[PDB]
Amino acid sequence: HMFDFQVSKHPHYDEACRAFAQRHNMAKLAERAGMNVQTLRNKLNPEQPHQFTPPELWLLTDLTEDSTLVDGFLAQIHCLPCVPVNELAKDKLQSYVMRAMSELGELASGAVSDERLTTARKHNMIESVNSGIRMLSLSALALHA
Amino acid sequence: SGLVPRGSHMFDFQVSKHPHYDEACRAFAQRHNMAKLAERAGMNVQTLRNKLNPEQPHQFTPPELWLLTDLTEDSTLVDGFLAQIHCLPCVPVNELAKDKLQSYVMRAMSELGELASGAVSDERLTTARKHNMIESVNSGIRMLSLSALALHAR
Amino acid sequence: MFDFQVSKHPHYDEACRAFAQRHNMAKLAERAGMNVQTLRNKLNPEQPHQFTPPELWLLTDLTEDSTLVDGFLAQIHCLPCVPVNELAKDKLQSYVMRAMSELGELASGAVSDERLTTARKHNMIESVNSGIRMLSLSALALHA
Amino acid sequence: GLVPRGSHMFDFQVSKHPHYDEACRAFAQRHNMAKLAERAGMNVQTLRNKLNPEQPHQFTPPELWLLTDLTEDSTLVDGFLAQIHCLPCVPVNELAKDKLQSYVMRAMSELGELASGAVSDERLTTARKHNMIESVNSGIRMLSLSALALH
Repeated sequence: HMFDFQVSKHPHYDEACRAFAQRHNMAKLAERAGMNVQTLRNKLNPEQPHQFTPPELWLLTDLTEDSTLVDGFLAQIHCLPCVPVNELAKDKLQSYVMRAMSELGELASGAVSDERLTTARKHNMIESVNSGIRMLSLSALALHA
Repeated sequence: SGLVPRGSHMFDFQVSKHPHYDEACRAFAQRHNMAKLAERAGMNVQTLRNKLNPEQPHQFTPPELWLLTDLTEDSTLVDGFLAQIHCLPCVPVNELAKDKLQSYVMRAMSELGELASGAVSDERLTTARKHNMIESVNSGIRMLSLSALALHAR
Repeated sequence: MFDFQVSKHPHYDEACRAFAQRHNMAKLAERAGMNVQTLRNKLNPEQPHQFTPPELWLLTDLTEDSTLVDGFLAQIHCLPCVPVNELAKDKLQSYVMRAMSELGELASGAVSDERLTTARKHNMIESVNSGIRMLSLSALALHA
Repeated sequence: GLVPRGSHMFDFQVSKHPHYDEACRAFAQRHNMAKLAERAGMNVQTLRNKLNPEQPHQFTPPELWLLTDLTEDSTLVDGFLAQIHCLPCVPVNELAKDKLQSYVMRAMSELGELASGAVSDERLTTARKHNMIESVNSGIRMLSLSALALH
């Protein structure tokens, strides 16, 4: 229901900015992003007070397909790296909710065992988690119809 | 436009045409008392509201996003940030209970049940109602992701 | 959700008439600690006398006859009652987890009208029965 | 204590737990007894005495149907049935074949509510316990309707 979100004291986002800066050409990237080259360097420089805006983070992650800035952003608050999702919702919201209940029922079914949890059963339960996550994401996209 | 085939799933982290982060900002401003939050965040309250308003140029820095999430225990802004680039909501693991798979599964049912509640409701969808079902979706994704990590002990 | 409505068919009146004819009024009245004429008037729809809930429970338990309760339920468009006598030996969360599995299999069916069939109905009914049992046991576990 | 357990053989045994009395207390606390008494056409103090276990007054069958009709709340009927070890009531006057998916999703909501209390670290007060029993009875109601929706 609730979580205790904490801010890590390890420079996850700062170290990610340095790696991103060293991975791509700052000159081309700043032009593609509509930014001045020095401003992009300052926003990636932890020793400079300049910071990215959210749309600047989206654009540079979009233009590069590199989640380094987002992964370090998420690791700064003890969160796992980001997961890309890009599929459309072609069915009604109600159908996605019901299929999510079926996948969750199989996860609960495997969680009460009733048989030895082999490698195949653990993999099938991971697939149910993968499908349940997929049905939940599409449920959210059905709300944007 | 309309004649180039669907070309956005071939690329990762594409900026969505939907204003996910802007909708998340407005829902966040509605839920929390801005005066009390700005006092804890050490910022002016009007500047906080401007950072939550798309029509104003003020925007959050990453340190402020981490701070607001920490202070409110609300991942709405982060989850909207991630939805803006076609990503799943965030999954915190600082409280990961490796031997509590059953707890994560039951908390997933609580979120799925609240999602199901909104789906069968005959009420006109309100932005608050839409975002509460979004939150239930993101909460369910969180419990399911944590369930997978907790599966290692079972 | 539900729009409970009182039926205009006297389902409870006919249940009382069938109950009074089935059992011996003299023995049943003294077994329930009630006057025979009072019991007859409580079963006679033409008489204003009515049963209290304690009197309905007692007569149902004494006779093992759900006729009065089923007619009581049919008066508000409810199905006949279902007795359960199983004990709860397991913890609350174990029942809820097993309830998710049955509801998931029930939710596995439906969704798409296309599969349909009758074999799927039987397994969906089976999941419904197991789910009801898990929910009923959960209520008994709540009385710790 | 040496006679074997035989309560599972006899149906409709009257429970020693005050199921119906607890339901009367929860019903009286949820609705205002002055407005409902006017809708029911009965005296307010007479209505409160029938919902009060420490008072000899009790409801008649027509009064129980009437209140269930006016309130759309099956609390009194479900407590009535639980007193003789019976499942809660299932209304069928709105049963429809095309309502199957709605029945299943409502059951998910009730099971989700029960799942919340089952993982809660806070102590279960009788008000919190009553909300879970309520969700149990509603869930059983939704599951039964799902079975009847298949005919």
